[PDB]
Amino acid sequence: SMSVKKPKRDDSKDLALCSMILTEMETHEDAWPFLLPVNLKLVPGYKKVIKKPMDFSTIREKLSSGQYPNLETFALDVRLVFDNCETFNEDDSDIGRAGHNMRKYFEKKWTDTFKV
Ligand SMILES: COc1ccc(SCC(=O)Nc2c3c(nn2C)CCC3)cc1
Repeated sequence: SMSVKKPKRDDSKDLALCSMILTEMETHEDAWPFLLPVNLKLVPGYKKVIKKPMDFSTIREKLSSGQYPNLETFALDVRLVFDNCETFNEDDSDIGRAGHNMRKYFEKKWTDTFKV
């Protein structure tokens, strides 16, 4: 509360670490469904069903221009990619299984990096 400060973690490395984690995402072999925005004019239903589209390149752009206030908001956008993926794709599909794989990869890097 006012004048009652909780100890807070050093966050000066956060931007560098999120960038590294995102680079590992981008270079994973199953990252191809998520490297670029879903083409809303070639994929039927996507714009109507998916209210907040998100992809790695957009996350990279936002990270490079100071649009994430904290690492939490960064993880929110990453999770959004895989949540949109689950919403639209069957679990057995190539894209659908990619998102499960890629989600697990991220959450392990997230834990290993910030909960270490
Ligand atoms: C020409 O066929 C293509 C297949 C995959 C891609 S990759 C960009 C992309 O749209 N990925 C994606 C999709 C869905 N979810 N996600 C994440 C539903 C269907 C498409 C581009 C062209």
